[PDB]
Amino acid sequence: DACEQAAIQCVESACESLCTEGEDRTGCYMYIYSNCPPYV
Repeated sequence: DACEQAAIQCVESACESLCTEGEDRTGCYMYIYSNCPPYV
């Protein structure tokens, strides 16, 4: 879905608009922190 795809592009700002509140949004930030520059 759009949420997952935003996470994989490393665009945190899009987690808010493309992911549901709660777990989905948290999971988008956690992915970014785990796998995107400059976190890696």
